[PDB]
Amino acid sequence: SVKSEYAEAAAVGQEAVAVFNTMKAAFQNGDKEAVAQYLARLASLYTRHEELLNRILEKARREGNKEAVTLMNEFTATFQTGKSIFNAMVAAFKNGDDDSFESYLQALEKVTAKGETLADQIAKAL
Ligand SMILES: O=C(O)c1cc2ccccc2o1
Repeated sequence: SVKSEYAEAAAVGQEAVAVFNTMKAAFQNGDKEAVAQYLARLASLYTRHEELLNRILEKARREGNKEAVTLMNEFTATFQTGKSIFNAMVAAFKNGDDDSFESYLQALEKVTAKGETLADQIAKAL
């Protein structure tokens, strides 16, 4: 069901949370080789999460589930904010700009924490 597809998508999201926090520790410790690998892992996880979210939104639309579509449109918009900040973080790492990397890292944490009540609302709505 779309609800079980959302729980699978939520688990991929939690995997990125786990990898992100390990990456933050590696960045603080200066282990740039680890950071590079974690950033590649995160890019793959976010790409997967995005695709799963789009399929869920499209299914909710085909089902006529207006409330779930509304929430998923809001949630996918916030997802793109996080993705843009993530991409900027990756660029800051490539460029060696640790100040910008720190900035974007905190921003990605706040954007993600803000979107959590909505994430839970969607599970109930589908
Ligand atoms: O739900 C997600 O795909 C997600 C959450 C998150 C938090 C920090 C960095 C990357 C992230 O991806």
